[PDB]
Amino acid sequence: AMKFLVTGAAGFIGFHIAQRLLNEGHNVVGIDNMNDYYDVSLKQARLDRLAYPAFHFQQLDLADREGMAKLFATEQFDRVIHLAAQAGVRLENPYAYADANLMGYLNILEGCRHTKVKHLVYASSSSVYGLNRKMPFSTEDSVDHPVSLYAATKKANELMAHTYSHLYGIPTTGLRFFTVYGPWGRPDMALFKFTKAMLEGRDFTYIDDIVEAVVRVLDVIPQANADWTVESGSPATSSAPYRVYNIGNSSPVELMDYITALEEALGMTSADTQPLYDLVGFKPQTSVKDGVKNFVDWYKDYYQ
Amino acid sequence: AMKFLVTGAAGFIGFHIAQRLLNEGHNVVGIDNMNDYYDVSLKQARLDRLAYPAFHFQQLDLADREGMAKLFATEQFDRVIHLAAQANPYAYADANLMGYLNILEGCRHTKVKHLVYASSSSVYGLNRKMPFSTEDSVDHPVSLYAATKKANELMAHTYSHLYGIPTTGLRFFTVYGPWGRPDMALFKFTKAMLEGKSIDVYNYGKMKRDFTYIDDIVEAVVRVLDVIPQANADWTVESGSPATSSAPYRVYNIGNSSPVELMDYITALEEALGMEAQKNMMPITSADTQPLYDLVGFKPQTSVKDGVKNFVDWYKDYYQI
Ligand SMILES: NC(=O)c1ccc[n+]([C@@H]2O[C@H](COP(=O)([O-])OP(=O)(O)OC[C@H]3O[C@@H](n4cnc5c(N)ncnc54)[C@H](O)[C@@H]3O)[C@@H](O)[C@H]2O)c1
Ligand SMILES: NC(=O)c1ccc[n+]([C@@H]2O[C@H](COP(=O)([O-])OP(=O)(O)OC[C@H]3O[C@@H](n4cnc5c(N)ncnc54)[C@H](O)[C@@H]3O)[C@@H](O)[C@H]2O)c1
Ligand SMILES: [Cl-]
Repeated sequence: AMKFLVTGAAGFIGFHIAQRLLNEGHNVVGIDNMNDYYDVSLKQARLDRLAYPAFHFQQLDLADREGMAKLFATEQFDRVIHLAAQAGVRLENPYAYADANLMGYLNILEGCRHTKVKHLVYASSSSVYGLNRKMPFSTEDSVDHPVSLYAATKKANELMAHTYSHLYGIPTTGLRFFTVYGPWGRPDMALFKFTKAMLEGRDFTYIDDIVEAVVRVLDVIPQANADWTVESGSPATSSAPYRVYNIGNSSPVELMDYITALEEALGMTSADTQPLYDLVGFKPQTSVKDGVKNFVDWYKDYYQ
Repeated sequence: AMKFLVTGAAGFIGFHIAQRLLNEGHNVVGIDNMNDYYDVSLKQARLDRLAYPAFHFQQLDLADREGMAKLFATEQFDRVIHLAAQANPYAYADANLMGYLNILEGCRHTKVKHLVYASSSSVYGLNRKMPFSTEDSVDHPVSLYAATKKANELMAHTYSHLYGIPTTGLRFFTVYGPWGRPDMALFKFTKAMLEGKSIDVYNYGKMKRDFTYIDDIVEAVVRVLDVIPQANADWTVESGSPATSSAPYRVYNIGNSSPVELMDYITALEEALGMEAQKNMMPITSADTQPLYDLVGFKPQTSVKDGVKNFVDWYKDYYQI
């Protein structure tokens, strides 16, 4: 079987990707540092649901140079899906972003270089669009004006990916994420905060739709293009085997619809995502009603 | 008096910037980790020539978070000229990514009034349209060094935007002159010549390298340090460039438009050293500096003829040739 590394495997998206890859018969190695940015017991709960014979978990920090080098050298991964990062756009704790998103990403790249990983798929962010105002945001647009350190680190990942694709031939695909929600979600994002505070005192994609797109992209390996030039190409293409795509749900939905969906279930800025829907022949088809219902059902089940 | 931090102060460019600032009457703190990428005795020799009462040196690594914080906290700098960098992939990350964040944090928390920092022409990457302009996209780097320099520009943009720290990045091409670095420019050729090593020569020696004499770089940088970028509510991405912003953020090319080709430098060195260089012929570019001309009202004045003579005068004396 193929051997995949899923980083951030105890996290929201990593858990779902690892779970899907395991259900498809692959060998999966998961790593996560189980940091306390949010409830570590939630991460542990996710990690407990990945107990499969073909799943191996290693608590490892991305910034651990020797540890990371050893992991790559020993496992000889076929592909890597890199999701571990310090997320959240919203100034306090800059060193966490440098550690995880800059140094940590270079260690991923070094691992891929030394062991000739066949495809590295990694998480970028819509925040790279920064001060841009021309809508819908497109990967053909310049992304030079980030307004958060988090965004700057994600663009730096794309630049580093380009460098490694060009020098070493490692195929890379960066995915610019918008807002993801669903069961086993993040405590620090809106949908969860609301549900919790509500019980006490935008571009949204349901997690299953994200998983489906990422697993298809993992199988589409970028190839070199000797005819590509900067002057007639894009910041998301290259002569190197390098690609960047927006991932999301191009649907007109303001924040109030989801707020209304919560109250219904509890009883009390645009983006061009067409290049990805084409490449993999899939488009998100989960309705806000079903999505929030799945979240609340999970929320109530898990927390009560 | 004003107090400046010069990082990389025992290095080539940093030494010259610190020396000039001291000669203008300013207070300067120089830092360097004295690494052995090239001869540490040369770095110490530069540091010896910065012995002035208004100069203080601290051996400090850019990646030492607590050490960097202590430096900024105790000194309360008015301005910073950041030149220290690796130019081992982990060295680039340490010095050029984490180290740059320590600089930005220091500037943020102590309200430094202007941060000038070294970028590089390598950010132009796969670009082919000449001349290279700061209006051009710089999304396709071909080296980790280049990617880290573009990352510095991105990080500078975010700090200028969020905290109002004025930042000016300078995309250097090639610099040469007295107290230069042994691995580059005229020093590289001179060393090769005196050791009987062959110099690789591309495109019949007609490659137009962008070489600027150190004194011309120093004059420009010291003028730039005094031009503080301002916020601009009229700027938009759609009508702007990767080197401008609504934030007090600017990036400029710094270099020499002279049409002198590589062979002009080699021939001049041969004459100055009184010998002929061994050459290996390899079987079978320009930059726009108008924005810095409109900004500081100064262009490079040193000819190749004089620059080469200046270099050789330094080299012979320092190495007791
Ligand atoms: N969920 C979203 O809406 C969203 C939006 C934009 C971008 N992203 C990106 O997608 C990826 C996954 O996000 P998520 O929502 O699952 O976040 P998450 O925080 O739930 O998952 C990330 C996991 O990475 C791990 N991690 C962080 N730093 C680490 C380090 N230094 N070493 C090892 N492990 C480390 C964390 O412990 C966590 O479990 C991230 O790169 C994030 O930037 C997500
Ligand atoms: N010389 C050129 O032609 C040229 C061209 C393009 C860019 N630059 C840039 O200009 C800057 C100055 O370069 P230079 O040519 O004077 O090089 P240099 O190597 O002579 O000087 C740099 C100094 O930085 C110090 N340093 C490196 N890493 C450090 C760390 N982690 N902590 C503390 N000190 C550290 C070194 O010890 C060195 O003395 C660099 O940022 C470089 O990328 C120079
Ligand atoms: Cl030189």
